[PDB]
Amino acid sequence: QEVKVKDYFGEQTIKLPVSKIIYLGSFAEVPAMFHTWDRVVGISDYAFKSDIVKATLKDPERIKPMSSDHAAALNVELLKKLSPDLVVTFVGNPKAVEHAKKFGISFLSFQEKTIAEVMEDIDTQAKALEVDASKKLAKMQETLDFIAERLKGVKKKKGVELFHKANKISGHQALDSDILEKGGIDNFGLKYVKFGRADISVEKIVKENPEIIFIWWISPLSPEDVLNNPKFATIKAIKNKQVYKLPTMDIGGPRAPLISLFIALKAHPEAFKGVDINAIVKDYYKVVFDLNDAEVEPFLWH
Repeated sequence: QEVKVKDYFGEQTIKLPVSKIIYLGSFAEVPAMFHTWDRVVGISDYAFKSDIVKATLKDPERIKPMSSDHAAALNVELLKKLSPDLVVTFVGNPKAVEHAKKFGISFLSFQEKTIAEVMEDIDTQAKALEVDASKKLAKMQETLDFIAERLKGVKKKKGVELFHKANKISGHQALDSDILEKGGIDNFGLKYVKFGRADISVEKIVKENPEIIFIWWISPLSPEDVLNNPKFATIKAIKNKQVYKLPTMDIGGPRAPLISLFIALKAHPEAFKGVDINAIVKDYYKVVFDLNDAEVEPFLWH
């Protein structure tokens, strides 16, 4: 049997069943939501840092850690050696992926820029995996709807997220920026960066003077590194200690709505005054990941 789906390169026909998959660059947590770890033969090595990967992947010993680079990521030789039926990749280097696609291995190629697009792409992967995602996608949307409801009529806070270094930020056409926006942040990166993530001058960061600063979960930076940077001494976020490292959750996947919830809770705690955050978090993990009561506990916040 086959399925025909659309991706970054247009129409793809995927042969079924898909028994061996490699995930490169994104969607690390998808096998956890679908209980398809048995079918995974390789994953970007950053994925092993994800706490839901750590908790749900029972036999990591047989899975090959792949390069996490953008891209040229441990190329055609390794891919053939693993003999996958399908490679799911984030497109960081279009030419590299287009080359790899020449060797008979099927690719599903995505370049998600919004949480909406992440859900569309999870839906596409579910077609390839022959699993039903409607119930799990519904919980993701319900969570997004809850956040938006609590932030209605709340003024956005001026902020930014830092990535590989303290002056690298996100702008338009960047999933990180959509996540920030859903969390009630007025991301000043939008003013300087028309696509993806990029460097801007420290002087401009100081001038924009953010009230809150978030740090990418893969960043080498800790909050202390930012708080104690002498060049940021005048910034409001530093003076008020509003510098937060985002949790160990892959942005391009089923936990994107929780990252926005985390941001909203940090930036706008007064908007969640009476709310039982952990009951929502608990049900999220139970529906999306099918974790039992004992397994969910380490995932609750605080």
